[PDB]
Amino acid sequence: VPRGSHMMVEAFCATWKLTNSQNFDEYMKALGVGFATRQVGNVTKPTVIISQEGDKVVIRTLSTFKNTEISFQLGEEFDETTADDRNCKSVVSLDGDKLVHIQKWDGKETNFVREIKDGKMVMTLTFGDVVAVRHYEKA
Ligand SMILES: CCCCCCCCCCCCCCCC(=O)O
Repeated sequence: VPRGSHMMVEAFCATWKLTNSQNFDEYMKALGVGFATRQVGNVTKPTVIISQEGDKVVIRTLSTFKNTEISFQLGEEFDETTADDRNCKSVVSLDGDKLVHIQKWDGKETNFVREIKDGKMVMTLTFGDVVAVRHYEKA
């Protein structure tokens, strides 16, 4: 909403390759992801391209499994079909220097907080009391 926001989004705008993942299996289980999708998801190393296109922010994920693309305005709810095939109502906002993505579906909620730390993009994924953390490096 406030000014400076697209300047802060620009810090995330790059091509990001997964370089580490911690507790993603447990997060997927808590989320309700099916066994086959967990088997693939625990091994695949996605590339995430974040860009600005107009006043739209775009997050494109490429992998050897699922490719996804979402396009949104900060703070504006949108429909999202996730890589694990959930049909959600989502909102992406800024919280200071953090890009926060909240997904709502079936009376449930999960969120992904992205931040730049030591030049890497670090994603914290939370569902209830279960948290996973994924690191990405610029390509
Ligand atoms: C893109 C392939 C991953 C498939 C795993 C599906 C499990 C869904 C859990 C939420 C997805 C968000 C993070 C996974 C992709 C990423 O590294 O950005």
